[PDB]
Amino acid sequence: KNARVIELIAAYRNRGHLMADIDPLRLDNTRFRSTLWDLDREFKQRKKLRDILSVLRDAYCRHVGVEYTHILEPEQQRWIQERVETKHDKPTVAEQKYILSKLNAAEAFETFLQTKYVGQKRFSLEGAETVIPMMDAVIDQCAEHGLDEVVIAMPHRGRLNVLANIVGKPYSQIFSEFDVKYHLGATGTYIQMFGDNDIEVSLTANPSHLEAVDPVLEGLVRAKQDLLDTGEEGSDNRFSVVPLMLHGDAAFAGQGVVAETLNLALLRGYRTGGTIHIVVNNQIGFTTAPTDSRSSEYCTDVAKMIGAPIFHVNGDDPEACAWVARLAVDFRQAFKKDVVIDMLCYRRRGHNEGDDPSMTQPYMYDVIDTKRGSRKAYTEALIGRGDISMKEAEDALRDYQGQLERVFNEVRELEKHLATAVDKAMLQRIGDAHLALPEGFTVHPRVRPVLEKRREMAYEGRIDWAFAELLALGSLIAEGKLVRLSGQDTQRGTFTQRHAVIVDRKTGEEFTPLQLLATNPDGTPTGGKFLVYNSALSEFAAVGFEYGYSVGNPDAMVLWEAQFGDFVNGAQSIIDEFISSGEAKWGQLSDVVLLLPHGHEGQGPDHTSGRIERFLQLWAEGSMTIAMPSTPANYFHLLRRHGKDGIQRPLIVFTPKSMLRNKAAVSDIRDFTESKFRSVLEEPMYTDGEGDRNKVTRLLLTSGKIYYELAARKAKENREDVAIVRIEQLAPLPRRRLAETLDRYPNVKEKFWVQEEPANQGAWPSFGLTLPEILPDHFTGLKRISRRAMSAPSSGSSKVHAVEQQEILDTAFG
Amino acid sequence: DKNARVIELIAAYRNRGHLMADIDPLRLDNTRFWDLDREFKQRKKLRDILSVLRDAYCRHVGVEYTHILEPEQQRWIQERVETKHDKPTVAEQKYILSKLNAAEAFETFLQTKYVGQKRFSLEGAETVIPMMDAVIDQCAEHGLDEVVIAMPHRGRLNVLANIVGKPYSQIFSEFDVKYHLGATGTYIQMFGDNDIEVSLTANPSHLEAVDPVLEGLVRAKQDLLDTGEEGSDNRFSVVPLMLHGDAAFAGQGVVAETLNLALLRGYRTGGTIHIVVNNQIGFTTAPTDSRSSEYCTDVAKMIGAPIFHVNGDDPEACAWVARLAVDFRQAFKKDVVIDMLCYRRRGHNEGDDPSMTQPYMYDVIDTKRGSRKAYTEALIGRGDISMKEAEDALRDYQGQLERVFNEVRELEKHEIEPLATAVDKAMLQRIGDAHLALPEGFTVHPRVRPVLEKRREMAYEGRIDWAFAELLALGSLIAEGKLVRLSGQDTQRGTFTQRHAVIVDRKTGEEFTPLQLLATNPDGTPTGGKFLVYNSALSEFAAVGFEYGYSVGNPDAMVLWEAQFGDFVNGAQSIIDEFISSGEAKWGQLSDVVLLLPHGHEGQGPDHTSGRIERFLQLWAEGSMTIAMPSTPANYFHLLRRHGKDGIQRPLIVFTPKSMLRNKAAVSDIRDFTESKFRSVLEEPMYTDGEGDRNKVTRLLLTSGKIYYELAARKAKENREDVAIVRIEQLAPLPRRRLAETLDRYPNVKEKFWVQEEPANQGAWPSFGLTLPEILPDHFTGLKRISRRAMSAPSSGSSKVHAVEQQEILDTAFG
Ligand SMILES: Cc1ncc(C[n+]2csc(CCOP(=O)(O)OP(=O)(O)O)c2C)c(N)n1
Ligand SMILES: Cc1ncc(C[n+]2csc(CCOP(=O)(O)OP(=O)(O)O)c2C)c(N)n1
Ligand SMILES: CCOP(=O)(O)C(=O)CCC(=O)O
Ligand SMILES: CCOP(=O)(O)C(=O)CCC(=O)O
Ligand SMILES: [Ca+2]
Ligand SMILES: [Ca+2]
Ligand SMILES: [Mg+2]
Ligand SMILES: [Mg+2]
Repeated sequence: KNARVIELIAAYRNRGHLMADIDPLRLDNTRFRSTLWDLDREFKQRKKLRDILSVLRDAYCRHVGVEYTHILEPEQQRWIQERVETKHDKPTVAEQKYILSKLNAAEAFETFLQTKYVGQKRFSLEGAETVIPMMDAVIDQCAEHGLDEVVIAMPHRGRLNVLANIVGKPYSQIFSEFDVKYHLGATGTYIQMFGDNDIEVSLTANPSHLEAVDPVLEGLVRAKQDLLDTGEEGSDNRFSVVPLMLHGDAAFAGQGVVAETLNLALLRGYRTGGTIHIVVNNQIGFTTAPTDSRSSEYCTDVAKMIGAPIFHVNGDDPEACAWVARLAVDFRQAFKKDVVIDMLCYRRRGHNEGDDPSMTQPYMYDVIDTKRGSRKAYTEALIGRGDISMKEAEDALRDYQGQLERVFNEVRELEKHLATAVDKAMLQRIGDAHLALPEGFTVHPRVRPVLEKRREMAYEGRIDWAFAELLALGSLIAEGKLVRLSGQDTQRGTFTQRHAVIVDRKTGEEFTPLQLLATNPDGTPTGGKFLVYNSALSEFAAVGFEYGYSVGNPDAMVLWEAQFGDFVNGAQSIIDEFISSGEAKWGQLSDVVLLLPHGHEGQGPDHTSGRIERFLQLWAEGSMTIAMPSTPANYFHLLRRHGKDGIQRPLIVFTPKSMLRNKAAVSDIRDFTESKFRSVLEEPMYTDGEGDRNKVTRLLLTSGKIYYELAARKAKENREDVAIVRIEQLAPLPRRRLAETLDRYPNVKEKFWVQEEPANQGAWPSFGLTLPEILPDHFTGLKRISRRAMSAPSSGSSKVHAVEQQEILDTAFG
Repeated sequence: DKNARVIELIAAYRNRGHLMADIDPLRLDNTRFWDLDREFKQRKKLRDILSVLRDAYCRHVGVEYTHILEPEQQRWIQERVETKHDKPTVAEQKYILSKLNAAEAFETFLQTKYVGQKRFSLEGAETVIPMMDAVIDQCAEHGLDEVVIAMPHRGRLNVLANIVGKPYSQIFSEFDVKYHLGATGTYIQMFGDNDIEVSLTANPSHLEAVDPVLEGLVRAKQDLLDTGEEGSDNRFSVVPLMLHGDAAFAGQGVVAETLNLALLRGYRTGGTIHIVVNNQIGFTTAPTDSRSSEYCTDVAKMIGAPIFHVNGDDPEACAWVARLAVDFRQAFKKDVVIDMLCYRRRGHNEGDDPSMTQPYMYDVIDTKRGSRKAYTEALIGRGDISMKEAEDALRDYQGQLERVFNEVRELEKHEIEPLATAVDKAMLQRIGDAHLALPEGFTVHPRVRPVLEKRREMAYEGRIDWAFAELLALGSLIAEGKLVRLSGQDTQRGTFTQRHAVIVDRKTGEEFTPLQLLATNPDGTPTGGKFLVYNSALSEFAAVGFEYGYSVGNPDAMVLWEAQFGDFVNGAQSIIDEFISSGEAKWGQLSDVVLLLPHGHEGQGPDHTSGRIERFLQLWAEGSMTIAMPSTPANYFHLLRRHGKDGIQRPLIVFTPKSMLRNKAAVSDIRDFTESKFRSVLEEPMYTDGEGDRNKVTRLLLTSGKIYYELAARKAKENREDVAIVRIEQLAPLPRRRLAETLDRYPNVKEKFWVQEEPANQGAWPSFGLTLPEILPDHFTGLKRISRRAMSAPSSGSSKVHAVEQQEILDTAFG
């Protein structure tokens, strides 16, 4: 008998959520449909079976379905158990009237939006208004914990309602010259109704691509947390900036970026101390039923991936919705982990203007047609329970009518009316930092020569690409800049070239040489910091996060590195929807850097190209900077210009692979100490040597590592009749610098654009069309030397690659 | 009190026993790890109850199943794991050893013979070979038809040799491309009398991107064998066997998207067997930087799949778990995940000393001896084999090592390498009548009834709109015996409420598919055709991957995927770049998949305007894809029929309309379907059928899409006989000959303009502006552009700015 009780308690805790009254439509009729003497007997604390069962039914089988026994941490399971398995105190009349007022403001907003304007049906929150008192309870509970800010990400459903009743934006600002408003960012201040605290509330900008903003929100919050010295990279572990992420039920289950973003939740380089997720689960996705949208019982089942607690709540019970919201914030504060709230509701109207939803879902919409909304239901529930009188119920209808009148009246009144060069001592300091090892630290025998070579390069020259990058980042940290660098195996570097973090051979303790530059020689801090991480095996969420991080902190130097540029197409939605276009669409600025290893080396179509042609196609004046530097010093100056120009614009860099170790691809100390970024580069024989520009009859225009191969052939045959000019900055085209350079070669009879990439790829599709237009006196008659047009970035054979590479060089000097 | 503690102890082992199981062959985490003779209620002693629990849940197998919501599935697993298992026979143990011998010999050979083969090494993970063998042998025991494998490149040539059964002469012929190619073979049971087909699908370097492609390929083969969801039997006799790495399984979103398809009526394959080669590393990255969960397989809890964590140094437990996984898949038609914990013996690649970034792990790996030597030693200790049998096993390894060196040596010396689309009027009338041939007692929605009546009207009288022309093309192909699979977001009804391929009973919710009536001939016999139309999940990457895979699985099928708006297809960029546009040239893998991308400047913003024509034209190379933007319903009909009947496997990219679906000028006559063909270049009807004079034309406007109707309306309003509008219907391959012949009919043309709605850096202009003056210098030298200004987004966010820009384009064209 005692064993049956223990099995019954476990059954309610594990599967009680399957029997809970969570659906306000009660569509599934089989949900509930599919000894007595022992009830008065006491069982081991000592309690009667009737009391054990009543607590279990109220906690797990009422309007809240709790999923938590999947959580591997026993202390988290106990925390939930203790707060859910108790006789809860009824809310005060003032708290109930406050919830009803939020519902009044929410429904008053929806009734206005549909009546006043045309084409607003797709943004309707009708049937889901209970999300407003729920979000209000989340933010109020965050203010109760004394937190600094709540940052919201959401799709467009009920967005202007969120702006008005959550962010607190006035109607004059919302409906000012009223489309793009459903995708813009916003900021406001939330003031507690019954408390004495206030909290900042912001909304991030987003495209129509559902869930794509999810990792952008995480990076944005993480950037704000690092600035406030809270969380993982802060003195306190309060994570005082809270991500509040809203979702639709079909999008939460079908979009892969959801799983990728959940996967970042506890990572040292990406954690935000837990996200509060709210799914507006209207049990439909346009015309699609949940059975065609997901292969699981709940739309939130993906969140079990990180052992997050899940709360399924009845959208027609705003008291349960507000209580679950406050419990979610308390769980997040206690364990610094994600909490998911599944709000079961409905979509009152069609998906859009041309939709009669009974065409595709007749059963659901015959049931929806009998529904009266949460505001009217909750008013009737408070009357029946005896919580409010008829006068209080009438004053609530008067509150609703007044909120409806105020928005119509306020909208009516609105309708009536810099050097990048550093000193030699700076290079030497960064060099010395690589040998300034902590006491008792054991360097790996293969890492030690890299550290010694860096000190050698800093004092004697012949600086390679990898060190030049760290010289740029190190000098920025010394000047007080925050530098965040991440990507797949980025601490060591894919080509074993970076060693930004070195690992103790005996203890595994990490040492970051560039972090020593965050302290001045006098011992005071510079204000700078180096945050370098190995990313998860993700492109979409990682690129999204880094973009979001640069929005959250515009003063930060943010760099994301692809393993190979070929894998950045996994993040195409972030590149297309945020990086390349965010400024023009929403006035949202980003200084994010994308490092894309690129080059034809015979390693196949997925280890050759970062697709230069695609980034050049996306580019428009002032949207991005696109570069492919050929020297370590020019890359150093490119990174320093980017971090110090005071302009928030993304930078796309096509970085080297074998050229990292090319002995000809090295720079002198003077290139770092007495120079600047050069958008156009000439051969050193004309600028520093004894070369004669007047002997040149053939001009080769190129970019990247193929320069060294072209220069080697020129030197081998003593070809004084041929000159090689490098275009370092691909976008914006350096028109003036290119014109001035070409004017120094007056006897040129033919010009050729030389590239490794196929004819339909690289810089030729854009340069071949733009150069004869922007500079007709210089590029009329410009011809192409490249690989043949291909459906892939390269051949799969290293043998075919070698033949094609030699064919390019022979054509250029033929 | 004592009896209650036993019940709580049983639950604890079932729920959390996997956290205490000896699953790591490296044992890196050191913190991981009188009532006995008393009988408890069947009646058994506590020592016997605890021994069953420890052996089942805390030995070399970690079982996760109490998260499964189905009680019958929890019960099935419980009953098979909580029993005194019969020890395998000496012959079965020897067979597992022979597979370890063959796998290890292969790996020693690859690293001694060739250069640059370190990154593909299966050393420390060789137990995946007897595990995969057990999966396929168990599938053959169930009398199944085929196992289709998808995997990354680690151990791929080893899989080809010891799983697929390819010979060394075929594997090492002209020996990196082989690490991505597809393969086919036959598996013959060692102890059984059954055989089963085994295939390997082609894939790019993009980890996990092949996952929905495999599901698609399997589903197409299942449909062909009349097995599964669209079959007569519930066997789902084609089994997907999907291999993964631990870092990629946790980090790539396409994994969750593909798991989300597992039980969907349009996408289910009756369960996938997943094998994660969990070497507890991702290049230089430790699992703590790769995932926010206890296990790399925790994403699979999303669909309530059972998960088995198994010690890679115990090949008996690995083989047993593999067979149990196949039995679970056969019983419940749902995914099973096997997490094989192992290690990576060598560096990730040639330039890696793995002790630089993971010194603790590789000091422990340096003391490891491999699963082959370990299992041989384990069989001696247990007394299962003798020293003579152990020496015979070592001789078997040597024999296998010699054979691969000899066969490749023998190879090196021998080898020297180091149609009309028009239908009859009766076909049109039949498709029209099918829309009104409703089942008995069916109640049509009052707003759907006029659409069905209008389709019968169009079929007999003409003025056929875009939406009906599409169904006329698909319907006629089904009548000719072709399988037609159409899917995408809200594709049954259509995003713009225009398709109604499936209609729903107003009173019962019963679905009716009018085009399915064309799968039966007028005499009552089947045509061999079928219409498979589905609403997809809210995915682009997995759904596009699936449809590409489906066309590979069945080359005779007509496969169409429809984007809600073309603007969202960039969510599937990896599939477009790595499979659709390039699969043929890279691997010789052909696909006839169709992508339908709603496109057009209508003032609905930058995410409801463009399918990015410029990106598809940039990806295109001769013979890779067909790219079209039809302007008329009849030309779209002929485009789809040419595509399905040309006998060529090549992807088709179609930029489809939105408001042009209801443009009353964008309709076609019956004769356009019955006495015509696809026209890559279209002239104005006034010159081909009317009284228009081509000799009066001095200005030629070249265009594509719906803007034609706006240009034609302005020409008619101002009676501009001096201006002609020529449409390029087929954007790629450029119809050079038809374009040249068309332009030659206008001898008094002094200026030519390419007119487009898209910004200057978008649409067809970036490629056409560079290609047309090169391929046709006598016709397009001096060709000028009329378009929107170059933009960082596909359009402005304002419908007001859109309207001003649209009018500006028309005024420039006639200015
Ligand atoms: C990535 C992406 N694919 C497709 C669309 C088109 N789309 C807009 S609304 C919708 C359905 C959304 O369903 P759900 O997530 O349940 O949200 P609801 O509209 O029901 O609030 C779709 C597919 C989109 N905006 N983003
Ligand atoms: C989508 C993608 N991003 C990046 C890479 C580069 N890459 C190749 S191997 C590797 C690590 C794979 O780790 P895991 O999944 O554990 O497999 P393992 O190599 O350990 O077998 C990475 C990131 C890739 N091939 N695909
Ligand atoms: C018609 C189906 O798509 P829509 O609802 O337009 C859609 O993409 C909603 C999301 C948005 O536009 O912000
Ligand atoms: C250096 C890390 O990347 P690689 O291992 O080259 C890689 O992409 C492995 C997957 C493949 O190439 O098939
Ligand atoms: Ca900048
Ligand atoms: Ca074809
Ligand atoms: Mg929904
Ligand atoms: Mg691995």
